[PDB]
Amino acid sequence: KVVATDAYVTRTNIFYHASSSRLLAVGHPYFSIKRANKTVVPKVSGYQYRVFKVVLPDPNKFALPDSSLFDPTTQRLVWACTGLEVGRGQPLGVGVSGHPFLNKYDDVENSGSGGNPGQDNRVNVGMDYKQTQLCMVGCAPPLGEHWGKGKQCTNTPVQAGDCPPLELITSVIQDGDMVDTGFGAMNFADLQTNKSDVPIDICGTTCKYPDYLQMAADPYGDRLFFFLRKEQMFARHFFNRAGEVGEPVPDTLIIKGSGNRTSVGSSIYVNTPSGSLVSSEAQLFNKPYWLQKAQGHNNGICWGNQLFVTVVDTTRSTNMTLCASVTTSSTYTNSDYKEYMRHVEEYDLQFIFQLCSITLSAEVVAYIHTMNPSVLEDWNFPDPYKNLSFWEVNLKEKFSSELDQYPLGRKFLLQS
Amino acid sequence: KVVATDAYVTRTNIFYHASSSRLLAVGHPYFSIKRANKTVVPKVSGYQYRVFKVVLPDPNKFALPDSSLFDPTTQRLVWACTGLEVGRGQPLGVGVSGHPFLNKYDDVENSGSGGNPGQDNRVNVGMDYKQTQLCMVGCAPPLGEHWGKGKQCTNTPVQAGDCPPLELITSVIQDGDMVDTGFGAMNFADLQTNKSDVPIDICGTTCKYPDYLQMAADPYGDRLFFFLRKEQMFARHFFNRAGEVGEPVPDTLIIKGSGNRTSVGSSIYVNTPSGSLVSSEAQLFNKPYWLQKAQGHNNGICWGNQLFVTVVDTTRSTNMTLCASVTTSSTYTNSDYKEYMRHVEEYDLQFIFQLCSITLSAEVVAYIHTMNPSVLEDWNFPDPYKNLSFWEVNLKEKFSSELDQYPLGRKFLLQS
Amino acid sequence: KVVATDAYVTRTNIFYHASSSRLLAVGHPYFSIKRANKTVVPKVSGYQYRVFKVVLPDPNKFALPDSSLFDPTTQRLVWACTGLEVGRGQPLGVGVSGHPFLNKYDDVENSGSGGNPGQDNRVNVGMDYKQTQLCMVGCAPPLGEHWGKGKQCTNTPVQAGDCPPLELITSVIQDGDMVDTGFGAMNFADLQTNKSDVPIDICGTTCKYPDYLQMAADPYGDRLFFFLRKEQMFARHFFNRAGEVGEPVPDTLIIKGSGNRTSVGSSIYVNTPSGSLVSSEAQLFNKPYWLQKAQGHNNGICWGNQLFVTVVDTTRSTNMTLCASVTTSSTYTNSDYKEYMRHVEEYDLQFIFQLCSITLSAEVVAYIHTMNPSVLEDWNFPDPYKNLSFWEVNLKEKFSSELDQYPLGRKFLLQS
Amino acid sequence: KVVATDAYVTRTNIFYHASSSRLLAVGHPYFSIKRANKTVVPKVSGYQYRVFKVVLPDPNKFALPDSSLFDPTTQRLVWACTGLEVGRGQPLGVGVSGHPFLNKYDDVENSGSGGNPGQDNRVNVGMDYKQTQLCMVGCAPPLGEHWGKGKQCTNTPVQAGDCPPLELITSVIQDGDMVDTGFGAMNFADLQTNKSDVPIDICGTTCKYPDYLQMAADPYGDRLFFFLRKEQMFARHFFNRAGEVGEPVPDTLIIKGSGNRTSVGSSIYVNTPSGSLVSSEAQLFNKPYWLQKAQGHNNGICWGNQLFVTVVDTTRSTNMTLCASVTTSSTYTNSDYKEYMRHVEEYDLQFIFQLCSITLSAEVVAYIHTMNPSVLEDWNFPDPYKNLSFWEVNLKEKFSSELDQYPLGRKFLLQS
Repeated sequence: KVVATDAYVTRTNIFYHASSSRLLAVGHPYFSIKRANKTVVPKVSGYQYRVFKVVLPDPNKFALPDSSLFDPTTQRLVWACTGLEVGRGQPLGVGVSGHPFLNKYDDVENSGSGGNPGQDNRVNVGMDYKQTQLCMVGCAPPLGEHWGKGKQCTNTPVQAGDCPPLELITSVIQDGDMVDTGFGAMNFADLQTNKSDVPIDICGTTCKYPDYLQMAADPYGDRLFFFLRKEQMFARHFFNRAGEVGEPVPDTLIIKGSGNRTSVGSSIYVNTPSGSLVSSEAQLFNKPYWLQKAQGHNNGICWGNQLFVTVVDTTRSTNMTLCASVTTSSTYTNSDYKEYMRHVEEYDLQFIFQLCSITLSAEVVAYIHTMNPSVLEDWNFPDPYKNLSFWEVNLKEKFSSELDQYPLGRKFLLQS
Repeated sequence: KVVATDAYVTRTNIFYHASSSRLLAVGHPYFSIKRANKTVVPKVSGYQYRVFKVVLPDPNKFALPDSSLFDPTTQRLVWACTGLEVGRGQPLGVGVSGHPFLNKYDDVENSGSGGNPGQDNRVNVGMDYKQTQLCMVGCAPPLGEHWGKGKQCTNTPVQAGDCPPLELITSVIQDGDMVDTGFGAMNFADLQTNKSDVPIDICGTTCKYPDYLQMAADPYGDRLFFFLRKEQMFARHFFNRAGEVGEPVPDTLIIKGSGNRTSVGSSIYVNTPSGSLVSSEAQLFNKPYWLQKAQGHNNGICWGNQLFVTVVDTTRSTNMTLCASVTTSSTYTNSDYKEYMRHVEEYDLQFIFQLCSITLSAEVVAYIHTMNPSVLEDWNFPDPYKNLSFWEVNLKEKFSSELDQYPLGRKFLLQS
Repeated sequence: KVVATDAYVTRTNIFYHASSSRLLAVGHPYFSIKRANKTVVPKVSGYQYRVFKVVLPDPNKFALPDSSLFDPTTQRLVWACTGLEVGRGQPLGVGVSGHPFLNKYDDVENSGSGGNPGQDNRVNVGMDYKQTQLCMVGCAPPLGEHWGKGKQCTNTPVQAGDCPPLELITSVIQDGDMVDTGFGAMNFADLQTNKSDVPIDICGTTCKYPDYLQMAADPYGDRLFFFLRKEQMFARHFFNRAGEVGEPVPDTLIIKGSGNRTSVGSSIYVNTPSGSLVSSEAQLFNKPYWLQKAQGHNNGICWGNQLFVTVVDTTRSTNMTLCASVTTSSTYTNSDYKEYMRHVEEYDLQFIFQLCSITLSAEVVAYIHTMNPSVLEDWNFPDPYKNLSFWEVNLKEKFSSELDQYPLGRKFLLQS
Repeated sequence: KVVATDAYVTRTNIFYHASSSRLLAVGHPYFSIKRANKTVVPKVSGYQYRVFKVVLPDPNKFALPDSSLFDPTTQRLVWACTGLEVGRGQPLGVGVSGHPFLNKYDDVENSGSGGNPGQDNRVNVGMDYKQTQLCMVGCAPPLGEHWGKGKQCTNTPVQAGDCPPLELITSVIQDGDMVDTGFGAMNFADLQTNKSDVPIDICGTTCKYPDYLQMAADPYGDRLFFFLRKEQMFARHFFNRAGEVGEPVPDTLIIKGSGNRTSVGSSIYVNTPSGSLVSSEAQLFNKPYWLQKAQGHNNGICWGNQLFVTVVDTTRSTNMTLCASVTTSSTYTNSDYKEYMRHVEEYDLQFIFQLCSITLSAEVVAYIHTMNPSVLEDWNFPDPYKNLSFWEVNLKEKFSSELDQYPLGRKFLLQS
């Protein structure tokens, strides 16, 4: 019932290059800065999803060299993505996140400690996150999965303070969403009510992980033209949580003691992640990718003259430390200086598209009415994505037919 | 509009070898030594850019074997780089930098510590930097990028002690500039006013990172004939900064405590880098590289009879410790000895050039008037780089036509 | 002017095998043991150069099967090295060196420490060195480079206790010389007068590193038939030196404090090395090497009927601990036992040579008078190396024409 | 003089499969358990040599399908090994050894410690050994080398407590002998008289390392049909020995201090080994090996109808902990439980042999009289190995001609 685009989308020899030029994002790696109402400094972190909404010029209204390529009736034009290079322009490095009141009790990796459960045992702890690189391309935004406070309730009926029901929520990955760290893809705002179990840059948001299985199993495959990924982490340190154990260890699994002791220690264990080594050999970016064959049926056809490119790059997450002097005392005094956190991201999106025509027979128009019907409406033969948030990359007025005048174009001529 | 050099630069069969012989740089790995006015011992560190300005003899005035190769009118000569080997002659190793008053408060990697914010909490801390290898070649100096105190100001209007505006500054990489370490490419002299947030060898200078995106996107491509790079690092330790937090954690993200505590700990986290293992298998140097095809349109043509070779090598950054005796007491007394820091760099630049002629038609002269016009002025058909500082490598009177008498020449005959 | 040996040295079909049998070196890994005048136990350490002087029988005086191969007049014979296998016969492992009075002040990697500068702050510290594997072959001994107290002086004129002038000294690598460790290639006896900055096994000697650049740039190339190398290390720990800072941190680089503090901490940082993992996959030895093509012009011709084979192997540096009982008290008492340090090295040098003849014309005799003139004098057509120290390997009376009777010979028949 | 078996041993087309089935060894990883006279629980450790003496049925008395293959006179039969797979059937893991009274004084890796030399400074310390995998095959038992108390004496003449003379002892590796661990191949029972310098599982025995050089240099090569090996380790921790320094540091190498200090610290350094990561990709076993070509002259001929298979596998050295309850008090009391150490090893030896005949001419009988003469005596044309200890693997009555009924046989049909 669902057929590949190669059956009804004819390819041409017309290729175009389009570069987004340098794209810079400068902000705070932990939280947005609002004074007094709206944001003044945005939240820019290396562990954020960069979902670029690349807008392409309509080929049916494009200033083509000759209009004899197609007939205005029965035929329509659409762009097809054949080349891509996501350039990164920052030094490799690892950034750290932390929490001045992290719910850490005792370092459980080695031993300790006797009995000091009290009012507040939160400690100021910092850490580095898991290393994650990924990039996807499609004509529809990607799908992410995360565990959130589920609809109440499986079984019945009573509160309170009990464990919340878990539900795997599939959603659209927006630009600015947090990637997984070292604690899973979950909604920490709802599942961790103490605002102190994970570092401050994720304790009030949600970590989303790409739903590769769902996006690959969809019929048309408009969300995954291709994808590349590299995740790596190891267990840095171990510790236990402070507070009451909601579900204690059964009696059969622990022989109670002990004169002293007698109180079962906190058995809620969590480990800090670590991204380990970052290297140039492990880089996914700064090198071109040619969409020879797509995994889905959509073989790189940018329906609606748009292209969604998702990028996650934690290998350039270095957080710069700024220090401004309020005064200069005769001696060194900490009260004279203010410390600031700043992070930067540099991108250069380069694309190479192939012009394609579609002969609209009665069967083709029927097949295109199903699937996305707006494809026919925009062809003359409201956008539901205005509620989401993407990094708009306007590539209209950026298309060029002189391929050899650009780096990606030169690489295209000498390859494929 | 921009065409490759292969269209208007004809190749010959005449090849020449030129070696810089042994080049030695001995100095202090942390700072220059000035007594009393000018420097007596230079600052020589493995984490510095080595930008060699190789001066080539003018082939139009060269004592060629036969002048019948070209006509003095309508034709001019120019050198083309075809072979290169950057030889390093020191043992592999890692050097350390430090600061006797580094702005480190508490080791935040594990836990701690209660409440000791005071006048001066700076500690004597040392560390090793991120491992970075790179080498570039072009007929124009390379471009580096770094973050500096930006032009004031985006938004308005008031001081003081606030976070300084950030601006991505692209500049020319001079010989002696610092490569990125584990804290980004920034101007620490302006962005960190306490002179104590990073080790002493970078706290008063600027770390520059190559702007690969801009140099690759340049029309003529005079700055990137080719490049090789290898960067790697991991997070060694974590800590927080002392002093006032310029931007506090939002009220929404932390549940305030605590009887005691009540003061939110320092939430300015930065991690020390570490270059990890250095090995012979990871070396980029001591092996020849042949410029088969250039990424830009300039296919290795050394316009102006000069060649800029940039080199970064942190794999031989070992800092030697010297100890001189002032006296020899009966027992061992530290007051009898002076300790010194010394670092050395050994280079051997080997090149192999190809002679080329250019038929100067009306179109060729026109195309060469645009781009660099001095190419025509020097051909008889002020230097803006005298304000910068490069390692001058005079290869005039060093060209030889006997290729088999040199190592790189021997490798050239049996290869390519 | 300099031509390869392939032009004037004709090859034959006569091949010979020669094995040094088992070579054992047993001694002390730190220092030689002299009682009361001369050494009783030699210094045998895995970080020493093993420079074997292999003496070959004169082919002009050899009992060849038939003398009709060459004419006694106008022609002479010489051996050419075509096969080599350096067999190591000890378990892989890492040995440690140390110093009971090492000039280590504070562990500067993490933090600390306040203010304890005093008479003697030396600590008993041990460490493992950088892993280094290398092997070379030539008809002349190899050249090593190291930094020593240079000739005084560049600039003028006064003492005392100042930093000594540094000079890169090239010398001949003798059997027993120390390889670089983690503190560089320098003459610790002259540049470090306190006898306490590096462990005891290098603090009174000199660490030499091979000058690959000079030996490769040699015209005839008699010192490098070939070479193989593998170096690796990382930064284990960081610390600073005790004693007065000979070159203080410049004022412009530190903001003076602090009520307390006020005294700038020791800013002379040096890091302990570590050879990391040793594995069988990283071994260079126990496998044959065939000299197919030489980098220099000397294509494996053993002039003077001798061959210098240099070997460095730190992957078998395990130091055995011996414990001898002086008495046996009723209980355990440390005074009853003496602990000793012992290190061993097992080698098996295997060679396969090819007989070659040289037709001595007037031009050939002239070319051989220049270069090494003793080649003609010994042919009948004082040794300057008796002042140096090499491991004499007499392979006369060890040549055999039955190749299949030996391991390297069997590997030779089935290969090359 | 020595010729390969291919010259006088004719091959046939008859192949047989033989499997040892599952072989299990369960015991104590540290020491044998003797109550009261003889052993009740054997010493089973992952760091032991597994030397299997595989006994083959006599082909001259074997029930072959047809006796027309050979003539009973002038011809004899012998088995030849062509396929082998040593299957391991335990989970991968690392086991630890230790000593409740290990001769460890101060942790010398970092710093410390002042002055606490006393009666007994032994500490309870545990560690993991170096990872070692190896397997060998031959018709004669393998040769191991180790350093032992040498014959007295080189030079003369006196005791006591002095360093014992070292001698490289070559011996036969028996089943149960200890492999090298991290402290070399030596006889700890004789060279370390305090019974406290190494963990308990090697402090009273001898660690043997294979003498690859000698076994490869044997004329006939009956001991090394082939071998495979993988060794890896790194330096975990550093420390010094307690007790008297038998050979002190010379005065010339240390500047004596210091008011305090004055006593030179213990300069006998030794490092704990560590096998690092064990992985499935590094496994040598559970995969077949086909003896295509032998390194020696013996091309897999099992003289005497026997086959020696040596195996070392430390990747499955996990030591299981057993806990038996003597009583069950109301609370938890350590006096109620006994802790035990247990280690297991699972093997499955699979072989595939090729039947071979030998034409006994006058020269063949002479050549076989030399070498092993018992080969002719057993052919009718006491065992010196009964004093040693091997794992007897009786493969008589286990030969099968149906190759496809077994895993190794199936792999043989589809390979070689």
